[PDB]
Amino acid sequence: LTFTALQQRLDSLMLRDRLRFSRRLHGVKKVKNPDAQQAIFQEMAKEIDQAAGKVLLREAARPEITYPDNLPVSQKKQDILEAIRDHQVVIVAGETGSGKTTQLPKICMELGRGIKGLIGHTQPRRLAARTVANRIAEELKTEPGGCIGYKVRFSNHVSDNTMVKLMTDGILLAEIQQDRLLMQYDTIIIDEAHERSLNIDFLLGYLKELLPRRPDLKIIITSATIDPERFSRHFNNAPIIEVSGRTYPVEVRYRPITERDQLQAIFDAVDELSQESPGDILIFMSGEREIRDTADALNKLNLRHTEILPLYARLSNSEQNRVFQSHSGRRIVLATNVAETSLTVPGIKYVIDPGTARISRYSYRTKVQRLPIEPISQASANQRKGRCGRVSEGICIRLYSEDDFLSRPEFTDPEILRTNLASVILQMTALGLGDIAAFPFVEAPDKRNIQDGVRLLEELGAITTDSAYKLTPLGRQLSQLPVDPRLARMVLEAQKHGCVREAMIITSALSIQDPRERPMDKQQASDEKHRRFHDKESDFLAFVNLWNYLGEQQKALSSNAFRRLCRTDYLNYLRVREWQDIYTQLRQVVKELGIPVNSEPAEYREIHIALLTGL
Amino acid sequence: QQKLTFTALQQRLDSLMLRDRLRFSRRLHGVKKVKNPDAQQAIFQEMAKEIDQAAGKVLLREAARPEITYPDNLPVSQKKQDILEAIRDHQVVIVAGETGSGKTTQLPKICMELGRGIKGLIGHTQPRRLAARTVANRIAEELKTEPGGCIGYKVRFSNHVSDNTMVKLMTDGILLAEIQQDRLLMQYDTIIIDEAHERSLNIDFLLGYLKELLPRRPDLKIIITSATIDPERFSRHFNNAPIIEVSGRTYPVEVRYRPIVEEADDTERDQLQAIFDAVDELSQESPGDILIFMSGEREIRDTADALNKLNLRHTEILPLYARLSNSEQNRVFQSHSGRRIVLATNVAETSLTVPGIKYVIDPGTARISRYSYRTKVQRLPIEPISQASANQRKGRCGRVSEGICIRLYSEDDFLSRPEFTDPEILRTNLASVILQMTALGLGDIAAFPFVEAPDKRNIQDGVRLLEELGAITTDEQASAYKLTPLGRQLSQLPVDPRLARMVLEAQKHGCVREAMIITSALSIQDPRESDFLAFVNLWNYLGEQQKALSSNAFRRLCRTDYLNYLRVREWQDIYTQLRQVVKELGIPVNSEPAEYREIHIAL
DNA sequence: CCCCCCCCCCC
DNA sequence: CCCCCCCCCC
Ligand SMILES: Nc1ncnc2c1ncn2[C@@H]1O[C@H](COP(=O)(O)OP(=O)(O)O)[C@@H](O)[C@H]1O
Ligand SMILES: Nc1ncnc2c1ncn2[C@@H]1O[C@H](COP(=O)(O)OP(=O)(O)O)[C@@H](O)[C@H]1O
Ligand SMILES: [Mg+2]
Ligand SMILES: [Mg+2]
Repeated sequence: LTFTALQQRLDSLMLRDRLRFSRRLHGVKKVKNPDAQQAIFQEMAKEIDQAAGKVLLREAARPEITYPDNLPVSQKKQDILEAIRDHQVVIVAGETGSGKTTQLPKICMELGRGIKGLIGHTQPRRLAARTVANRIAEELKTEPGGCIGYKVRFSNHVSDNTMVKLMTDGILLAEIQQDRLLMQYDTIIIDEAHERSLNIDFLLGYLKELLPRRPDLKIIITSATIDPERFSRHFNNAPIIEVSGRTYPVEVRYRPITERDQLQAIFDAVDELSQESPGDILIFMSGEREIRDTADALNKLNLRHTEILPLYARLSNSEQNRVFQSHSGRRIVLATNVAETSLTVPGIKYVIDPGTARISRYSYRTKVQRLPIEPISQASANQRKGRCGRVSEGICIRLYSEDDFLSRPEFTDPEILRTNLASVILQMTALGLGDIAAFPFVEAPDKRNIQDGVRLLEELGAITTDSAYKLTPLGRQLSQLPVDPRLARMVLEAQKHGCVREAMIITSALSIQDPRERPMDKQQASDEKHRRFHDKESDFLAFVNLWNYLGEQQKALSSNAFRRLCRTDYLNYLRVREWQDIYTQLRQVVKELGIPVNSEPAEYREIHIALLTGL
Repeated sequence: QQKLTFTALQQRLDSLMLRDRLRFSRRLHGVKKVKNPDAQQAIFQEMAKEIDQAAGKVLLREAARPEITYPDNLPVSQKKQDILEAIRDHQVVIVAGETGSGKTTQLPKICMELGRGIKGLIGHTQPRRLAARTVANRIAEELKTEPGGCIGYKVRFSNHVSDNTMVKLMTDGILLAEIQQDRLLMQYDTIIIDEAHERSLNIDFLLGYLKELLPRRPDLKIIITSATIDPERFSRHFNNAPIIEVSGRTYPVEVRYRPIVEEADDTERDQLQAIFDAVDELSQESPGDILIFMSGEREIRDTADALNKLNLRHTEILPLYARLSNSEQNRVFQSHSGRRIVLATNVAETSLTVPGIKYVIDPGTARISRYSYRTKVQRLPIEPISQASANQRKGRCGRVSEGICIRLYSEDDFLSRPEFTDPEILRTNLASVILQMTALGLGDIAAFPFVEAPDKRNIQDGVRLLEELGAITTDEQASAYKLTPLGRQLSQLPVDPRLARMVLEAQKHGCVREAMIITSALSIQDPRESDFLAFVNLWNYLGEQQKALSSNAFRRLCRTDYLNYLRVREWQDIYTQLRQVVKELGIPVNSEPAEYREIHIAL
């Protein structure tokens, strides 16, 4: 055998099984003569035979590929297939429900990819990674973990036959450290890319950097039809395949805006839509507790021939399946913005859009990364509207004016432009992504804030530069707390004083806009109402007192009597619920990390010492 | 800033986790070979900063150490100081006691109270992944902590751990898989081998490797936890390690022998009527729940169906299935008004603690893996349990006095049984054993420190079959056997090696369904290559007729035929468990029957 | 200027 | 014949 017969048979082997051999033959031409590297040429070919056997095993295990006929991606798959075949990067943009997420991996398989390497397929959320993987496996009549596997936090079903591997973008970023060239994959699908989270942008930057060193790798950026040109120019003017099928125009009804109920507008819209022809209603909510209160309210009403279905992140597998079951009458679906573009709620014809969303945004006033509930962008509101366009005569009720909509900015800020650089640097450092200033971002953060973010991380003990940024074990712990680094540092210090509960209450409060209102009209009853929670020692302790006051009285009152209590005590109902959501999410993360949380409230003595760590 | 030395830096390694201490120690050993003292100093100055960094991981873990409490009612809780002192002062301890003592849930706490679990993890093995997850959830609950925190678990497909995990529940197979990336098991300062009396290949492999390992791991402590079945064998293995017997008071159980009268003349009705007669006999006794042992889940379903047709007064029939919901999985520990009859397999013999059981009914059988020399196949027959097992089943109604275990066989039948179950190592074909050791890197089978070595006359035969199948290959000086890609795929199939090769070959041709049909039929006794087609066609016919008529009407069909419904049921049972294993390995199975003679080329 | 591998493996 | 240190690499 010659050097060419062994080099060219590697192109049949797996990607990982071609690296250890192709640059392995170069060692054979080095020790300075043959007749010992002519018998090694014969014996390393035995290993090349056994390698190609696993390729044939994977081929023998590939299922027959089928597609639902009713999906635009199914109908248009030939154009998509030729675009993927002929370009290293393709932007696939299409209306929600076109079949991008469930059919794109199949098209990659039909094209022959996924044998010599895996087709990695990222999602923003673990629930979507798992749910998508079950669905494709089922469409192909396979078991999850066979041809279609998945890898999320706490759950990893990827066998030796797996060709498509669903995962969260977070999961894919964490694998770079161990596999700098991502050699496990021949194809990578970045899905829901229009969310422009830090994770997505981290992947888009890293992949663009990686491409020159991976001529065999193919990239498919999959997203809603929202300024996809930006993805295109980033990947050196990669083609954009717009895969939207037929969509019908949607009627937009504007329903803008002392004892009026907070949810009264939603009740009105619900009753109005109930008078329309059959079709389910999708209601966009700002969070889980808002969805809970709204489901409880709508049930109290006993809407005739109407069933209420709240989409919680904590929904069991039994509940998630009822979303796609046939149902008798009219169904009202309550969801956060996950069903905006990511989820595909079936049977939807009418939408109620309060117009707000929880979004991560750094406050220069408070010096804190926060989660303001602010009006959504036009592009975001148009996605919510678009969910009615699957059929004709869809109705979208917007709980705001037309002037308001026209005024709102066109697009949503990508997370990279609304996050303090300390958080960004910490994640990059934790992921081994390199120096923030040389990273090929799609859109770069403000370079003038890099030094401030580096100093903060040092002052917090998160990194070691006294050049060569390294995480400290404390820093590794901060990077896993999804709140502002300064606030998270305080939480980590509270565990040494047995007041993590209070640290999380205070952190939660500081991560939102002040729930204590003070309108122009009264300006005195609001002040006297909130003075019931002043603490002589610190402004922060007022939040703990207000927190304990709120907890006791959601127990003494019903869900409806509570909302009256909020406007009775000049408290923002939505912000209170958000305060409760964030604390719950934070408490679950903290406890999963083994950080001790005090059961009984720790007195205001040890809370002082722990507070004086942040700044 | 100032001069550092080997002595100073080495003294700081002891503030570190054993992993870090080992690494830095070997890094310092290298610096002893550096001829340039300036270079040594520079390395020291750098290494000292990293030691400072690494020592912080210990402080974070200490900050997460939970407060330890013990249920007052448990014998292990009541003897915790004696247990704690034995663990402290010995490198290996054998903790043996009746089921329900609190060995599984309280031992990991005891190690944490000793101070272990910080510089290394307390690994805790189980034979079943469900047990590993369930125990970790339980201890975490008892400690008022979230699973994945200080108490975590790692099983196939589900890893709930964190940087602060101190106790790590896992299957013994998970621990064995970790050996080839950590030969010293430096992740752990403590390893608890639970249910050790089951004497599976996995357990014996761990006991063998642990015994080899201990001289290289003076900072490691081992706790062998088992039922009270010949624990002196474990003691002798680990150089006469002390045995701490943690049972509470012993409450003798009354044994009634009720050999099955062949009154109906039907083997399946005759057994059901024996269970009915046992249930009657027991309901004439003081209040108490009944635990009926079964050999499979198909048997549980049929027997539970039968007992319900009886219209029993104020009695609930609770079947225990492996795939039970976490809702139905909870009710077994909850209060009930009347009498409850619980049907379970031998998972309820020693591993599980079904509460409130005063009476036991024991048919005396279980599925056991045993290599048949006649057929040259590793079979999974139902066979009479050992005396040790039947006493374990009897023990499960001895929580208080006046327990009654009814044995559906005679005393002579009981005495004819062997004193102990054969350990798996002594009833498994050597080809499977050698394959499994080679996949794990456990070394030559003739030098492995087995608790009980297999008969070495079979070793060369096993190597031959594994060479013929293409699972292994010998190399440079015929000193170590090495695995091939095919053999690794064979390592993952819990069936006979020759049958396993067939399953993989069926994957090429889309007839893994048929390969499983043949495989499960060969691992049992028939209800009756051209012979294998009879297996498939019988299977297909039975499946169709099973969906055609009711469950009751289907039993009438088997008896109006030269077919035994019991063997049919065990065939379907084995197949189902086989299909579950195949699916978890990502091997595709055809839905429709493979077309004719598509299997010929696969045999 | 320290640590470890193959028949994809480590101090 | 083939690679590595922030526990990495043909
Ligand atoms: N798990 C599921 N069960 C039933 N139907 C589903 C499931 N997932 C997706 N679908 C349906 O398949 C269609 C395609 O959805 P998807 O592939 O997510 O499209 P896109 O990613 O373009 O929004 C949708 O209309 C949806 O209703
Ligand atoms: N999952 C569980 N739910 C509720 N109680 C349990 C659970 N597991 C164990 N227990 C209680 O703890 C006791 C101790 O059981 P265990 O620690 O498994 O003892 P052993 O391992 O010695 O059989 C049991 O008898 C039971 O009362
Ligand atoms: Mg999608
Ligand atoms: Mg136990």
